[PDB]
Amino acid sequence: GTKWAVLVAGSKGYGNYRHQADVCHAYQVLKKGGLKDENIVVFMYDDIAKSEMNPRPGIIINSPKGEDVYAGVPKDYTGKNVTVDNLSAVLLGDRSAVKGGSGKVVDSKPEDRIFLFYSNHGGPGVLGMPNEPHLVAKDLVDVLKKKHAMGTYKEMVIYLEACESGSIFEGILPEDLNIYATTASGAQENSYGTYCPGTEPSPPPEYITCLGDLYSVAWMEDSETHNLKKESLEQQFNKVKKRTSNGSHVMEYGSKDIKPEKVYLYLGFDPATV
Repeated sequence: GTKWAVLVAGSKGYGNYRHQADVCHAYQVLKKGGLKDENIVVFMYDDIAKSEMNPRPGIIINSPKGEDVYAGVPKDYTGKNVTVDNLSAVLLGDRSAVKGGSGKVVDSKPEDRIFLFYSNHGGPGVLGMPNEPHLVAKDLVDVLKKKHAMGTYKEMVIYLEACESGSIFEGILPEDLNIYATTASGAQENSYGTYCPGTEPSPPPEYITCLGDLYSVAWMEDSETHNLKKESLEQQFNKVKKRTSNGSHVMEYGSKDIKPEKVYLYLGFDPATV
């Protein structure tokens, strides 16, 4: 089977640098794991690398002495094309329903695995998008229920960075869709930036905004430094939960039978981590 990923930054503006830095970094992790560009669909408003406010033009970093994570990232859905309608079409593998953007979609097969990562603002039962309208959790779950009805994936893992992010799935994500999801925070709780001015470890002084989000960099920095053939989703969740409590409470939803699976089945494996 093929590994697919959909990476979504739900916000825009330089003050939200971190959500797009998280998504660019996630792309780098998946590329090191051997996922192909044709199978990684990126949604990012794309106003950060060339931002009038960026002190390192053309570069995005997601930790204080990190490498540039912007170089190489596909521009599938950027600017006004970062929409709920396009995200739905993409997840459902329906290029005819896409309006604007590259036309890349998750035209996946029953044997394929899918990883979804979202980073931005959240509210009760709702996720931000940088264009109107926002993404209502019930509508996202309805897209996932439809994808399941279509039969076009084997298992799916969703990592979700937002305030009140548990509220995206609590009470509404069924446990029998072969979808396991974790979230940065509880249903009525805030989630946090990391690498922020004024709290060590802090970013370089040219940055007046956080470089990343704690739950997001927790899984990414863990993934790029461990052999993912040997680490399970359960071990990753435990490590991410521990790092994020610092904090907020990382929650899990859906098919908990997926937890003992090795992470490389979703994120790939980097030979350098042996």
